[PDB]
Amino acid sequence: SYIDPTQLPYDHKWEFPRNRLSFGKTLGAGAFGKVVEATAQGLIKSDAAMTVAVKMLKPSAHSTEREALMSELKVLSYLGNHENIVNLLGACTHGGPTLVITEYCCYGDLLNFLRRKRDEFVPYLYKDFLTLEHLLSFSYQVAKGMAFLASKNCIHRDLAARNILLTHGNITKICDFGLARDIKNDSNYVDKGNARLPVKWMAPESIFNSVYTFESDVWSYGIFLWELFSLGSSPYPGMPVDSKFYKMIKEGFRMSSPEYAPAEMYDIMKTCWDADPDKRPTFKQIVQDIEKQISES
Ligand SMILES: *C(C)CC1=Nc2ccc(NC(=O)Cc3ncc(Oc4ccnc5cc(OC)ccc45)cc3OC)cc2C(C)(C)O1
Repeated sequence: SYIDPTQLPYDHKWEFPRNRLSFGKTLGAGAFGKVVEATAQGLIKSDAAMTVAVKMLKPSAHSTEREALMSELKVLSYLGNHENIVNLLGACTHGGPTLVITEYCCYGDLLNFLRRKRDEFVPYLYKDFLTLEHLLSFSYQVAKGMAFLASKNCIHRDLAARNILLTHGNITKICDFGLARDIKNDSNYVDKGNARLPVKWMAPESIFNSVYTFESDVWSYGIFLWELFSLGSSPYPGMPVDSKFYKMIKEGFRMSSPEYAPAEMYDIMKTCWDADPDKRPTFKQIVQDIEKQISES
């Protein structure tokens, strides 16, 4: 980590009264936390109600998870607004357990969206079919959001389609479900030491040395691109995470192109998976490379 979230300040301008929230359905839940849909009255100054997403801890949570939710709130507050990041709207740190209030993204996580849209995908009307133009736009927006996070000295550590949200106008927003994900029952997380980690998305230096950098997030972005252009398929299909998997990645085995990736997008993935972190493109370089591909299209 480059930044210390605990030394980050918390602006009380974010403070929102919890009695002005009406909780609805659970959007996501893990062992210690959950994301819940809510209606916030008096969030908009004109007295119009609005839908928000609220992250909070369950009574099952410990001191570690309580500190983690406060650190998460300081980090979100520090970042500020960006179009490709889930935006903080408010919080409640007084009169009860910590509540983190963000904007609500109506289409939910990108992975589930892609899987639902898989069968009606068109490479090139009212029906709202998913096209190659959308996948290229999602690639671009995620690289833009990640370029912004890197400029703010943020290392995500869990960049994957499951941590990307989709909202109005095909706008993608990077988020981090964290504790509001059931990692114990998610097959995308594997037991590694006394941790349950997303190994198929992790750079070799993160797997073998527990090192997380700007460059290890680029590797995960390469994996994200593979999920995107395979329309939500799990990476390294038919390959379980075992000693052979670790050996193969260390030796240079890399996934072949997903079925719908343009050759120029597969070229980005190959560079994101370079064994040498210094040879990987930066998110800024990726943004410029995709912008160019979008124009030429
Ligand atoms: C720098 C260290 C990088 C960094 N860190 C970081 C940490 C923590 C977060 N938190 C969240 O994103 C919190 C959060 N995540 C997801 C979420 O779920 C939502 C939100 C909106 N709409 C949703 C709609 C759904 O279905 C319709 C389902 C879930 C939804 C909510 C939420 O907080 C309420 C983020 C970061 C980032 C990535 C900024 O960077």
